[PDB]
Order: sequence, then C-alpha cells, then structure tokens
Amino acid sequence: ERFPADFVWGAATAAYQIEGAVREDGRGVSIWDTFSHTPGKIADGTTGDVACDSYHRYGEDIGLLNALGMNAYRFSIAWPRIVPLGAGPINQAGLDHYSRMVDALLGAGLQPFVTLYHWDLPQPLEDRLGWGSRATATVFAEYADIVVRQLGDRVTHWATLNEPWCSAMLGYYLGVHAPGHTDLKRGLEASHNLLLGHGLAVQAMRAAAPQPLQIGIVLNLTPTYPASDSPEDVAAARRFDGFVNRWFLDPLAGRGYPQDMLDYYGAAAPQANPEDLTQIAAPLDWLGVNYYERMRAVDAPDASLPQAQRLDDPDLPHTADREVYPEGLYDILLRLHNDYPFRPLYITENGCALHDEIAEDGGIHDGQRQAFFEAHLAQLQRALAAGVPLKGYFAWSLLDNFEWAMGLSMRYGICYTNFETLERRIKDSGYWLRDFIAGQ
Repeated sequence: ERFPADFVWGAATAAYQIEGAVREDGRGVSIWDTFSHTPGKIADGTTGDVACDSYHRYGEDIGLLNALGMNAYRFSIAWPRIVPLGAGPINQAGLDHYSRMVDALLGAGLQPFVTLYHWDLPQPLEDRLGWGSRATATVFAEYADIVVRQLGDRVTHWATLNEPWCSAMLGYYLGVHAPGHTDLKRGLEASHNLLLGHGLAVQAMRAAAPQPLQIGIVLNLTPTYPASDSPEDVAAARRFDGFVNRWFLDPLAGRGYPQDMLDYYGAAAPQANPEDLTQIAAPLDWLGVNYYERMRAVDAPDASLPQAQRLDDPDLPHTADREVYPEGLYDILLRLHNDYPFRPLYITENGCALHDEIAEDGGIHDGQRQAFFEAHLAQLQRALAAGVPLKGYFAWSLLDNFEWAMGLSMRYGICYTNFETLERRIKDSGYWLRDFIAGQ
C-alpha cells in the first residue's frame, strides 16, 4: 500500500489548453489558433483565446498545486511564444515569462516537468507542410536547444513530444485535430518527422544543457485485447496494437518500424533511410506513459484502417467520454518492463472527464473520479510489486480546460474551472488525492 518516499506526485496541463493570452507578449499564431477559429471544428464554438487565463493566473495554479500537496507540475512551453515564426529569431519576452514561472514553481517546492511540444505548431511551419516536411524536424531541434539553454539550469526533466500518434493521426489522417488534414500518407509521413524531430532534439538538448538532463518522450498507449481467439480478431488486435503502440515504441527502441505494419501500409509507409532510424533511437532517460483506456478489438474489414472496431462492454463503468479499465494500466506497464528497454517510467497522464457541476454546498461531488484514481493507483502498486521501475504519477488535469475538439465542454480537472469568472475550486476527488498523498 505504500509508494516510494521519493515518488513524484503531480498534475498536468498543456499550454494551449490553459494559457489564453493568445496575442500577448509577441506570441505567434499556432495551428490550434487557426483550427479553433475555423467554423465547425470545435464542438461547442469555443477557442483557446482565454481558456483558463493561466498566462496571467499561473500563481493561482501554483496555489492549487500547493493546496493539493503535490511535488511536481507537468506543463508545456508554447513554441509560438518562443519562436513566433517557427523558424526565426527568438522572442526573449516569451522565454522570460517561463523563466519567472519556473522560479515561482521552484519557490513553492514544485519540480517542473516540461513538455516542449504539446501540439501547438507555429502556423508558418504548417504553411510549409508542417510535420509533412523534414525541415520542421530540424527547426524543432533548434527550438529545443534555445529553451534548454535558458531553463536547463533549473529544469532537469524534459519531454520532447506529447502523444505523437495524436499529432500525426488525428491531425493529418483523421482530420479531427489541427491542422485537420485527411490523408493517410501524410499522417504516416508526419509520424516519421515527429520521431525524427524528437531524435534531433534529444541530441541538441544534451549539447546545449548547462547540466545533465533527464530527457524522455510521452506516448499514449492503449493495451489491446482480441474480442475472441479467432484468427480474424487476434489479427485485428495485432493491427490496432501496431497502429497505436508499436509504430512508436519499436523505432524508439532501436527496432525499426514494425514489419507487419510496413506490410499493411504498403506504399503509404514513409521512406525511412537507416540514418533517420539511428537518430530516432537516441538514448532516453525515461519514458512517459499516458493511460486512459483499453481497446477490445473485433475484425472490421469494411471499416477504415486499421480495420478494427471497439467492442463496448456495457457492464464496465463509463465516464463522459471513455470506458474505464484500470487493469489495462498494469498490463501495459508489465509489457513495457518486460519487452522494451525504457526505464524508469512515469505515468504522465491519467484522468477522466465527467459532467461535473457545483452542488448547493459549493463543492463538486465527483465520486466517479475519486473511484477512477483509487482503482488506477491500486494497479500501480501491483506493477511496483512486480518490479516495474515506476517513479511518478501525474493526474490529467490540474484544472478543467480547453479539451481540443471538444472545447470547454469536457471537464477533466481535479479542480473545477468557472470559465466565465476564471475561479478555480478543488473537486472532492482533488481532496481525496491530497489526503492520499499526505498519507504517503
């Protein structure tokens, strides 16, 4: 029942989801500014123009982290504030802002865990094909160099990318995220250039750092299970597992792209010369796992690639947007520990969305979210007992925020955000986490 004494306990956010202040202090335009201002792309007509106003109110966010007794904060730096043209001169005012914020976090006893790329690509780079162009990978590494030079005296733990599968597949193939393209070949090309950017950035950061850094990447991983043992359903599960998980894990581990997926994608697969694969496999100091859900797969030959459909289980709990399956967290961690070389591991996101409301008493009675945390934390204890080298846990999210294509309508916070007044309030599940952590 006890976690290690030095375990990292945090909450996580991303810059475009919380900051607002989209035109302040020289910030450039990102693909998400363009996309959210495009009619019909966001479910509720909202944008990130204001969001939680955390560019101005980060002190309130620090107050919440302190009230919860956390010891770390995972947040992202907005590339458009640092290099507004994507490739070009730096904006010193952007770096100064994050320097102050880091000092405020350290002054409060909170370790910063910084994500460099959490989806807010500068629009000028997208005008030159975005992640469809190798040049974007090069200039991403330049941005990483710039930020580490100025903040790496104080921040040791850095992640290059958050969820490249989403950036590539939701942004360039399925069209539901920015920039909103709908082309498989472009999505797979983007996946390669994201991984190449990661590898180039790791090398650049190590050369630029004023002290040794602990560099990782953050992947969303979905444990996949066949709905039956038929050859068709087992193959569907392998395809889905390749599509989401192995496509990214294998090249990072020095194993190339998985051959079964290369065969399946055929001519749409990217051209990956061996020089690139060597860069992609740059050694990492940790891996971040974002865990939300499993996939129970059935063969779906008429469906779109990867021709696998989810088989809902109505007997399991559901949140506002997902099925709850805590045991999948144990399964995926054991798989990583046994089958892949990455260690140590952090859970860089885990959380749930509910239709939260303020009750008459003023609290938010989010019992399902409390139960969600309790069940997932129990699975971490099981993983630790099996020898998995897990070093921390970050709840998604510190506060309700702009949840991408769902807008302000999907509340994932442990703190409730009133989007009209910008007041934050701790939900009951946040008080449960506070008290659980204090007991550790």
